[PDB]
Amino acid sequence: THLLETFEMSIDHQEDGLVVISMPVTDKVKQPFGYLHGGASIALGETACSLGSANLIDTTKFIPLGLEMNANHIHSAKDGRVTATAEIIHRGKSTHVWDIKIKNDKEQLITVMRGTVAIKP
Amino acid sequence: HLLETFEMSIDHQEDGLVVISMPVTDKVKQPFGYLHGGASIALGETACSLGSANLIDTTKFIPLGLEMNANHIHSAKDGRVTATAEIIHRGKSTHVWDIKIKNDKEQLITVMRGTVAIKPL
Amino acid sequence: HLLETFEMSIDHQEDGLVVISMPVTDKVKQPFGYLHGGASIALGETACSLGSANLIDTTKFIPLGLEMNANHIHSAKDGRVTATAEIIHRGKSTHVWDIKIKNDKEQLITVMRGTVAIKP
Amino acid sequence: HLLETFEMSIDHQEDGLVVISMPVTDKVKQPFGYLHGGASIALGETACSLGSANLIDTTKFIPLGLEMNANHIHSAKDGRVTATAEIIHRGKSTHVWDIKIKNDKEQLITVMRGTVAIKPL
Ligand SMILES: CC(C)(COP(=O)(O)OP(=O)(O)OC[C@H]1O[C@@H](n2cnc3c(N)ncnc32)[C@H](O)[C@@H]1OP(=O)(O)O)[C@@H](O)C(=O)NCCC(=O)NCCS
Ligand SMILES: CC(C)(COP(=O)(O)OP(=O)(O)OC[C@H]1O[C@@H](n2cnc3c(N)ncnc32)[C@H](O)[C@@H]1OP(=O)(O)O)[C@@H](O)C(=O)NCCC(=O)NCCS
Repeated sequence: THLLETFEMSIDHQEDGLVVISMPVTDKVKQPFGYLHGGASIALGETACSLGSANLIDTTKFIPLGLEMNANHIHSAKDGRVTATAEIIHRGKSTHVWDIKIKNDKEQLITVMRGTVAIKP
Repeated sequence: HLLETFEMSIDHQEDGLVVISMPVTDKVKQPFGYLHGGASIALGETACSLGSANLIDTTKFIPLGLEMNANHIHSAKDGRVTATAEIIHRGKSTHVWDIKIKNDKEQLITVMRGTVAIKPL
Repeated sequence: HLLETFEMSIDHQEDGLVVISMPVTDKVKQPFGYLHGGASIALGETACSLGSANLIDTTKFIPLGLEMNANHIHSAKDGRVTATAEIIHRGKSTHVWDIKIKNDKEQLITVMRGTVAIKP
Repeated sequence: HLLETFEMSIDHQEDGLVVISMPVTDKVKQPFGYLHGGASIALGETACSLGSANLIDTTKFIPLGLEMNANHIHSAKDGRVTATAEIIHRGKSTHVWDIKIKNDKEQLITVMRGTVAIKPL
């Protein structure tokens, strides 16, 4: 579990094609200046869509591998919690594509992301 | 401080080139688990943020990650990963960075491009 | 001018929203040939720049595509494709746009995110 | 046929490397107008797609652009632009390509990364 544990992530909701994961903005995940590290936000996103893809496939026959991730950083986070909402865009045979939005307490967009997950035999 | 959480070590910095490594330990692994893709990307974003900070007057400007993208190529299970960030474009208001992240065996783990905004303090 | 090359038609505009279409013809196809991924991406970037123009004083500023990314989801063989660009963020120096490109059969062809720099 | 529409010329090919140029004309400009960002990207996607095609049996497989990203660095108002695609990773089911697009003055216009899926015909 341990990066999920390291960042103290909590899965707030899962259903087919939708994953919501939150985490506290603490000093251990901040940049030095310091705001929430952009990379920590991206890691939260990649966690959410990887979990979503795993939930959509037969994990005894297939494995979901993060293939491509991209992200725009929009607003900063200094404290409280941030929440990633991952919604599936495309559930293909060999790839899943996910839209992920990461917000702070004040409902501001911190990071917007798209992730492509490879579905491998 | 994420730099400290992931035990990142700056191996080399010069104008337009930053090399930062970190050990693949449980704290940065996915549950299964290999090195978490998000941790790899965070290492990358740290490297180019540091590079950009090194190119500007940090008493007047702040380097903020604007856009990040990444392809995950191979997995890392142990040893170290090393991010090498080389500047592609040093603009007035934006920097663009190429980042390659390799494991011990010189395998490409993640390749990234990062866009860093240079904003007034 | 490429707008003309691809026969783009603005179907709807309002602040922070653009809907723009184009026909899928041979001139924008791959050899095999499907709708070229690059043509779809060009429709998207067009949507972005137009949208940003509608949001700024174009007598003082110019919207320049800064970063673009895209996932190609389905192929398009014929008919028309329609890009809906909705703004995510209206900043001083950048605008971020979400773009969805669908075909006639209401299939998702391409999804994009665009970052447009606002320059003097 | 887009290649013809854009008047593209294949200047050099070898395994894992493609160079394709095209003129900067009114057919591919923005209204303002410089070279359309979409046109540059289209050139890039053409180059890596050709690169992947040159590495496979195209009577059995087809190279399909899966994910494309690009940073636009400088504008082009005239002359020719040249895209150089070098392969980063040759996997069984995906290829990842680095693409640099330059003008006559040897300036970087667009930098791109392309992920190409290899699908059975
Ligand atoms: C998405 C894609 C990359 C493959 O990944 P995938 O999602 O796991 O493959 P899937 O089988 O699940 O996707 C099915 C759809 O993708 C497309 N597709 C799948 N295999 C294809 C092939 N061998 N040839 C052409 N198109 C194909 C079809 O549009 C298909 O729609 P359908 O399900 O109604 O038949 C690829 O199929 C695709 O859509 N490419 C977009 C077109 C494009 O970029 N053209 C320019 C080439 S540079
Ligand atoms: C969006 C951004 C790239 C600049 O583009 P911009 O749209 O032209 O700038 P804007 O002022 O119009 O954007 C406003 C928001 O961006 C953020 N921002 C803008 N300038 C900033 C600065 N100098 N320092 C910190 N955050 C800033 C703020 O959250 C701001 O929110 P607000 O309007 O409610 O005050 C950048 O400001 C940003 O938000 N980066 C995200 C944080 C990040 O990546 N941190 C990790 C650094 S490696």
